[PDB]
Amino acid sequence: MSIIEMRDVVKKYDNGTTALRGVSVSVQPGEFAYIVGPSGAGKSTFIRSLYREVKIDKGSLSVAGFNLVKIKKKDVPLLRRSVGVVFQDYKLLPKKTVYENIAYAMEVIGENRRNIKRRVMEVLDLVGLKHKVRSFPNELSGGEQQRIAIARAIVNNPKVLIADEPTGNLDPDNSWEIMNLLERINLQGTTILMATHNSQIVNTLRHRVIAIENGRVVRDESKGEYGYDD
Ligand SMILES: Nc1ncnc2c1ncn2[C@@H]1O[C@H](COP(=O)(O)OP(=O)(O)O)[C@@H](O)[C@H]1O
Repeated sequence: MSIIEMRDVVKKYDNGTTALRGVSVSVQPGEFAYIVGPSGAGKSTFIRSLYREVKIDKGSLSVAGFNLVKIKKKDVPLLRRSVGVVFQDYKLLPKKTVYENIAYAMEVIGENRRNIKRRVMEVLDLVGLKHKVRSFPNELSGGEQQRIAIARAIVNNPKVLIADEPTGNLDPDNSWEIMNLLERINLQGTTILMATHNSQIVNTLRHRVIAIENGRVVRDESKGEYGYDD
């Protein structure tokens, strides 16, 4: 049974722009999917519908178990606990150390403080930054900051992880390091949806590719090629 089920979804913004124009996508638990397509296609609108920042107008949508057509306002935080998000402009808390940043991601969802030390150190092992446990974000490279943003996003073991252009401002070597981390997270079972314009990553680290244009899925292929010139 699917962890994300989108059927005939429509989203039209108030200025009349139909950003999702009948979108159907079914993602099984543990899948890794790239979301690709030209600027303005609807990738961000698609991503943001998955954590209920965007409300759909028509269609059905279930994410991480939750029916997003029916979900009550007060329960959106429960959906958010199950959906880790690496914002394209993810900003760490500048006056918190790496440890405090990751720990806060647990405290803020109500986790027991008793669970924090073990989990934070486990995720620092995962991302390979145990030695930066006391660093502040400004002391880290861009690639290190992104790895800590990913650590924050997965700290509560969400069912789904969404990453909006996680390598978009990283050089090739750092981009591959972020991809190695996301791949290891996926092998642990976490479902990953990643919006991206990096054809080399998509064409080399082959996964499912969902291409969106003008609000429509135009291609949905296993181990897919990138398919665009930009
Ligand atoms: N907040 C908004 N209000 C109105 N129109 C929007 C808004 N966000 C996006 N759009 C429009 O919806 C379409 C899809 O945008 P977006 O989802 O950001 O695409 P992408 O992420 O692929 O660049 C575009 O025509 C865009 O201008």
